[PDB]
Amino acid sequence: DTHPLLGVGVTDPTNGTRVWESELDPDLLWLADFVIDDLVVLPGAAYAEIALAAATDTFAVEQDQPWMISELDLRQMLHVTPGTVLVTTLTGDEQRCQVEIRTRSGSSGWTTHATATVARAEPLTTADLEDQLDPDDLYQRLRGAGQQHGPAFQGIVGLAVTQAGVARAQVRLPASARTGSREFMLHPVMMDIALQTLGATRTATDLALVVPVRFAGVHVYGDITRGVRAVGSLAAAGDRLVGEVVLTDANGQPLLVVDEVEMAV
Amino acid sequence: DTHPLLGVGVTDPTNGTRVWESELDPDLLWLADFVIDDLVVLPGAAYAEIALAAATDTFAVEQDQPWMISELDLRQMLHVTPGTVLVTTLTGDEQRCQVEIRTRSGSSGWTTHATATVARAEPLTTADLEDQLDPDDLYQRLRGAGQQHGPAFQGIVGLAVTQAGVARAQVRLPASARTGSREFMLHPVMMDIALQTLGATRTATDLALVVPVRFAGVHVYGDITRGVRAVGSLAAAGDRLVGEVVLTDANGQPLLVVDEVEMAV
Ligand SMILES: C/C=C\C(=O)SCCNC(=O)CCNC(=O)[C@@H](O)C(C)(C)COP(=O)(O)OP(=O)(O)OC[C@H]1O[C@@H](n2cnc3c(N)ncnc32)[C@H](O)[C@@H]1OP(=O)(O)O
Ligand SMILES: C/C=C\C(=O)SCCNC(=O)CCNC(=O)[C@@H](O)C(C)(C)COP(=O)(O)OP(=O)(O)OC[C@H]1O[C@@H](n2cnc3c(N)ncnc32)[C@H](O)[C@@H]1OP(=O)(O)O
Repeated sequence: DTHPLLGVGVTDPTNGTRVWESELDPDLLWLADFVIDDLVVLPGAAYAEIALAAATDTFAVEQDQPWMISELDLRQMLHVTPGTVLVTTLTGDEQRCQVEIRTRSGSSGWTTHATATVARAEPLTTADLEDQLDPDDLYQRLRGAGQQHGPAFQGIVGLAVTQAGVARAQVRLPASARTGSREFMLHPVMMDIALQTLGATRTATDLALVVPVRFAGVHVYGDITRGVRAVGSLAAAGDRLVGEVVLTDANGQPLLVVDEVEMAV
Repeated sequence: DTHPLLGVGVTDPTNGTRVWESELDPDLLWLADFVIDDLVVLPGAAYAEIALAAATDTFAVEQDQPWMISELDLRQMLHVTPGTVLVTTLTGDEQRCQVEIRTRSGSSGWTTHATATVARAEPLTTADLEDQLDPDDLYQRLRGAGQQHGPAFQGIVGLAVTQAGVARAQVRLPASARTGSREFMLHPVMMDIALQTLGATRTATDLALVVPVRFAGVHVYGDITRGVRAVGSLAAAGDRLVGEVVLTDANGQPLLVVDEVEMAV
């Protein structure tokens, strides 16, 4: 009945802050599947998940998706070592607040990995010739570079890129990531699975590893597990690879809208 | 392995504070035995206990009694209602800090009951004719006024007052309060049991209910369960009934030193 990533938390009466602590491990669920150069890093998507549940455990809301993510900076990666404790802090109001996700050293030393801003949620054909692409080349490309994705993250079963740069991918939630997923507000693997569609976009498909540093405008409208198609596009600005993905269900309705996915090497 | 009164706690990284939360109940151990006018109030002694364990769970010390209590204000009593949550906050350093003990309303409203100051611990015959007194008159007196003590708090098995005002009492730890006592740093019933020796002092024994508001200089040197004698004395200053008790073991060595026990109606 407890969120395996946020952990239980209490409120600090001296100020207005609220803290959360959670035990992390490479054995926790699908964490082992994300790997950057043989290390169990934490996927960027996860932070967004934790940032939302914090506002949910703090405020009373009678909606299935009352929160949207405004800004999401990611300062340093998190090596998931055994016995790692994850510390989260919330501060603000129900219209808008702030969330910091840090890692604890001993008991009085911490290292922040992601600062966030959360607010209330908002309301909901010419020459794009697709060249059918093999996913096991991307995965291989991605893995080759140094991003050995795990089975639970191999959700792209089919994908192609248009003659303009936009990438279209048929995604699904593999069963290994389906274990213990009702506790989430926004699955962290899907959101990554939606993000890795940027590996097929034109600007990406000529650099022969890219990591997402900052997000902006992450909108959730429905349970994102019911998603089968993601449309990925990105541009560049020197070192500013800005992106934009959208995850939609069978009937074309939107589920996940990510306005800006600024990336870097 | 967890303190039943302090509860588990986590550290707030936004500031330097550390919070603790604990479930309280009238069914918890000997809590039901303390009663003020048919209500399960929390005994003053308990706060001192919680204030010490907070500094112990916060700082590394290789001593059996490294902390002493400097000041202990008690603002409002705590009606122990079922499902009551107790909130404790620590702030300061290992040489000297501050502790607040409050009660939580819902999740974001609190009421402080006792502020405290804690610091490092310090190093360790003429006309006093005693008139042997019956404890079951004091208890009756005390109960009569409106302080129906419980069995676990009936530790005074023999007491007398000298021809000057000082009260001497042979105290013991009843078995009903002996259940689950290794978890404490300073038993809260004993300290009360040492305090109720002030009910035999001269200034007290002519008012025919007194409550302790503020303490000062509470020194602990040993496990206070091994105590068999308490020497109680107090004076008055209008509404300022200042006291002083000391709990000693069999071989006369001191165990509990309370410099000031300012009381009021
Ligand atoms: C996908 C793989 C893993 C994941 O899923 S996690 C995804 C997100 N998390 C990450 O792994 C990225 C974490 N960090 C990085 O990789 C990124 O840092 C990075 C390693 C790229 C880039 O290194 P920097 O630390 O320099 O980048 P910053 O995050 O500090 O911000 C960019 C820029 O702004 C400046 N900046 C930003 N914030 C601050 C502050 N606070 N103070 C001073 N200066 C600042 C800083 O000088 C930086 O200079 P350059 O990056 O060299 O251009
Ligand atoms: C033994 C029975 C139960 C126990 O074991 S618990 C033992 C300790 N706990 C208690 O039950 C006592 C709790 N409270 C009381 O009983 C005590 O209040 C009391 C009910 C007596 C006395 O009432 P007060 O609230 O007035 O007393 P204070 O604690 O506020 O302090 C004394 C005095 O200083 C002033 N004061 C002190 N702190 C403040 C602040 N912060 N702001 C403004 N003014 C303040 C205040 O005006 C007070 O005026 P009087 O008491 O009327 O003389």
